[PDB]
Amino acid sequence: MISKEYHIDEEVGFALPNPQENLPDFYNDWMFIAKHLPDLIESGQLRERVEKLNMLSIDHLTDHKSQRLARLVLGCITMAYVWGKGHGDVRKVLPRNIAVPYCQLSKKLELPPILVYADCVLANWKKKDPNKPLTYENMDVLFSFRDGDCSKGFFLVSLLVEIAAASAIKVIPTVFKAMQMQERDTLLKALLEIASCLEKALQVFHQIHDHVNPKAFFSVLRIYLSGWKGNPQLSDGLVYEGFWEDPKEFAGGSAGQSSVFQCFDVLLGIQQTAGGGHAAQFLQDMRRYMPPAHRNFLCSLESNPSVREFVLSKGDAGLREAYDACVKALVSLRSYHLQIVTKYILIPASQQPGTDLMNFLKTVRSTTEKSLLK
Ligand SMILES: O=C(Nc1ccc(F)cc1)C1(c2ccc(-c3ccc(C4CC4)nc3)cc2)COC1
Repeated sequence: MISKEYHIDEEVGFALPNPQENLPDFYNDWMFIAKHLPDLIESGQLRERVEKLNMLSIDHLTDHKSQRLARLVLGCITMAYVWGKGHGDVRKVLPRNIAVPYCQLSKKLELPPILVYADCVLANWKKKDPNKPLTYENMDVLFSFRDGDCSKGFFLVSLLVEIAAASAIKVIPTVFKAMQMQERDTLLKALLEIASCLEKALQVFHQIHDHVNPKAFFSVLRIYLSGWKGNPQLSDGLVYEGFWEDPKEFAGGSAGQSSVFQCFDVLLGIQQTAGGGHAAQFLQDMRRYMPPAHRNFLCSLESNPSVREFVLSKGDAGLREAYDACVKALVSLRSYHLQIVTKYILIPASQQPGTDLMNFLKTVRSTTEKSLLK
């Protein structure tokens, strides 16, 4: 058993199970905007609309799911407001009527006031048919930015990979129990199962091509996911009017915000967040952009003993082969993510009349390769 305090689902892992679609009536003015962003942005009514909103309390967002749906709604509106039509005409100040509730809600959920992976992937989905299984074809996102933005493809394939890797997450207790009870055969079986789920996760990742378009992604969706930390477009950051007197920098959406993106590297003793390098700094900093229960989960993995030391100590080819099966699977995932960045960011950028992400991932991959045993 993984503790329920870590918010991990048997079926969907780190994803929020059955995310709420609708808010209470008190927040109808937020939902009218968030549900109609494609029209409200393409006609320039979005910015004016947000300015005409009253400042609403967060006291009526009672349960976790409602609070998370609101974080998604406000996060998407914040991005839509800041970036507008997404042609470099930017807002350096977020209006108090939306800033105050978003910042208060954010502090309550222990997340930064900006759209993160946990919002727009982990909570931004529904099933069409509850009886049918979790396939792309039985699924939809709750919110989008623009028509043709491929948010469905981008978020749902991302989500499907998260789900696929969650099959391994439930093996992790088996892994730690087998070490302390010195159960070689159990540990071997666990590591081969983990390798198998990450192999499946990669096959799932292939769907990205079927549902996402390079032009659309680069020109449109990338812009809406962009944040304001070390971004020339908002040099000093964003002003959360009525909450902070001074502007504040926050990072945009990133796969590094996925707890699955990190947790196996941790489990397998791949010291990604050790180094003192930019990649190690980035990964650690993104733990603050994950929900608190999830970042706690990563922390408890780190506190448990080292799987890598355990395998190394034993002089056991079979265990080393199973540990390496897992390492190989992660390498492949990194390699694949790089091909996606190449097709969807590098090449489109070149046609415009990526590099930092490439170098970031090359380092992560290289650190992974160097963790192989044989
Ligand atoms: O960028 C991505 N989604 C993304 C979504 C929302 C954002 F706000 C920002 C980004 C993509 C991606 C998806 C999964 C991984 C991934 C998941 C697990 C692992 C295992 C190895 C640990 N590896 C990779 C990497 C990227 C989708 O296509 C690119």
